[PDB]
Amino acid sequence: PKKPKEPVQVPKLLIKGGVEVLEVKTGVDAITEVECFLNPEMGDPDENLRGFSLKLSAENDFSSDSPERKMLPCYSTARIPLPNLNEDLTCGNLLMWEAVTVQTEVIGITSMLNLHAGSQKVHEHGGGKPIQGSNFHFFAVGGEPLEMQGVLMNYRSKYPDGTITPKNPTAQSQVMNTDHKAYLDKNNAYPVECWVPDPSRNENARYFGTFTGGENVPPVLHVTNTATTVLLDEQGVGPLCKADSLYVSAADICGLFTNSSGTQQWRGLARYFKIRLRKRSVKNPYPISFLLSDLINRRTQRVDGQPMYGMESQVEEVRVFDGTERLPGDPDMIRYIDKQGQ
Amino acid sequence: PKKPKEPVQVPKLLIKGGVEVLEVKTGVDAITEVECFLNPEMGDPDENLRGFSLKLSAENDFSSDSPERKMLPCYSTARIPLPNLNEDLTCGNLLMWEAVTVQTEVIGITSMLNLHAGSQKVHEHGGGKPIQGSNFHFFAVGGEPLEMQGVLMNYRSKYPDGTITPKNPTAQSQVMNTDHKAYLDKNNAYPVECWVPDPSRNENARYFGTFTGGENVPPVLHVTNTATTVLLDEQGVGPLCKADSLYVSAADICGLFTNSSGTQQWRGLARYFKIRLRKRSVKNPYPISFLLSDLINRRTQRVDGQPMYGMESQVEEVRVFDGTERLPGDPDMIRYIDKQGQLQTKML
Amino acid sequence: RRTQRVDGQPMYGMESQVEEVRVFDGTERLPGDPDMIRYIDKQGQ
Repeated sequence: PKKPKEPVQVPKLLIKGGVEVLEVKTGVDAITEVECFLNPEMGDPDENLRGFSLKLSAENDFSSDSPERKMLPCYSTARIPLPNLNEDLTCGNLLMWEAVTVQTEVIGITSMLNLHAGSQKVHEHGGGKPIQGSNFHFFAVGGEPLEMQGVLMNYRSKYPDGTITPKNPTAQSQVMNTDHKAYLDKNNAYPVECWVPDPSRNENARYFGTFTGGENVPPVLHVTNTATTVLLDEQGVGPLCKADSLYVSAADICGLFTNSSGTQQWRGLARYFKIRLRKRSVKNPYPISFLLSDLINRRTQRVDGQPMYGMESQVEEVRVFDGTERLPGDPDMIRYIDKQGQ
Repeated sequence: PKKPKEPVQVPKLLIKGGVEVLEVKTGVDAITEVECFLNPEMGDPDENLRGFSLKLSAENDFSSDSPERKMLPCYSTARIPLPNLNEDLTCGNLLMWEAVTVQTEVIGITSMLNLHAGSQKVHEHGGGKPIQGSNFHFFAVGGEPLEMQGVLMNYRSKYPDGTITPKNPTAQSQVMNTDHKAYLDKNNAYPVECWVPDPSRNENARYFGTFTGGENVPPVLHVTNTATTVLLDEQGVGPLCKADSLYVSAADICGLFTNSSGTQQWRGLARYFKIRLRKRSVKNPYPISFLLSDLINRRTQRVDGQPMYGMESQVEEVRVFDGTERLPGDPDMIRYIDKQGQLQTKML
Repeated sequence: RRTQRVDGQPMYGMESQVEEVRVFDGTERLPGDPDMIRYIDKQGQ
């Protein structure tokens, strides 16, 4: 027998629970943990094919694809409004969220070890067969609504609409045509195979996913409940719920569910999030001025002038100037040589 | 809470946006984020086999091989012109770019989840057989318009060259051939299977690729966007695009789309790259003379007549006089310099 | 001049399969913005 010690001063965590916790404002950056989930979006056909796409075709052809929503998982979003960190200020170092850790996960395996209600039979005397046939687990969350870049190949493909697919087909669309740039601002809109990050246009989202080819791929899961993911970086900063409104993203192709005739349809599933949060300081740059200017713009119309900047030029001129030069030899200097022989 | 907490004395972006930025004035470290990307070169049959190759042969022979371009990816390359730090620069310290981070990524798969559209019905009431196979995603980044090194089997082949293959067709061309040394200095021309690093020379390029042989071989990604790879080393360097022009280099075989006919043909896809650049300062490393020789003589004529030059010499002797000294009693010596000291040899 | 020369892809100007440069140097006491703004043609439209 030996002696007993401590407990500690505890950053309170009276606050507790689900969605309720949002409700207020609290003592400095205290910090909080959040349990939610967002469900799947397979573009599904059913409520039996809940967490599943519709069974699939094998072929069609380039020229000939146009599905319907039902085999078309689109991203699972929800935009999550968090209460403030920001409300009667002007200026100063203001606060955005930097939410510190999350574990979130595509949730729901154990039942799919059933192949004895059938699945599709493996063969032999052998029972059903699982689900599997490539899988993607991915998510990205960002404090921004997500700039996508749609990618098709086969721009002689077709598909519907709210199945917001990469928009504007070209040969180039097959290796993306500049367009197809989108914004995640609709729970399940962008069928996942159609949209791709306009990623470096999404700094303030962090994505990770692996799409996991082969052609049946045995999956593996790891419920070692301890990985912690910190929502930071090299500076130790994550995405910012700048807008304390959150664009949450994932795709988690659980695999292909082998509907009984080898009809396969995806199983994709719901995601969970357990979100460890903190109140973070930035520096207002949002002040009055910006409003003022804001103001004027509404206050205006929008006249159809004529266009002379960017791609519409008839303005010919951007140069900086600069304070009293001495007397260089010349002021025209090639800062990239242009080799063509050289 | 919200709060005027000391809000990080973060760096200073000044502007960003593409190409326009280059033109800029000077600001020491200076450093930059390149969000580029390259489209693939597959032998790209067309606008649909735009980013994909032509299909391929199946049981053959060296002998039974003439290539033609379409199936032939060659590596994708570029001179990216890079700013000149040195336009004015006149100091005895020299600035150069030294190359700091890339997080690049082969980009935009998502259509390729078609088990549909001609994806050879594997069977069942399940789907197709889409793409896949081996994949090689690779890139090399050079500072240089690099040393390639050609690799051929099959010098019973009948190869193209727009898809500039290596030349030379010894047995030894089938193993190393020290002559199939080349140099990538060409968009879609080194067909990939044909060419290999002359890595003995590749020292001022960094490449990373992992060629991933195998029948269908799965693509397992990662889509992080949250940790670069850094282009430094012991001496903190990557390629040296000494070249303020950029040698860009790549191959990204996604695998092969398998048509319903098993028309299999490589599929390649574009890579995005995200580069971090700084200004590194050096010494002089090379002298005036070595330079001078140029201007001068270059904006000039040649003089050579009866032959002297070389060795064809109505030239006569090259020796060393010099000094005035007592009397070595061999003085019609043969006076040398072993090189480091004086060799003094004769027959007398 | 002395250099050898090549063909590749056009990564600049119009013909750029590059996308972007993001100028750094200096510092600053961390604003709010996780981007840049300037004109109300940046910010506005």
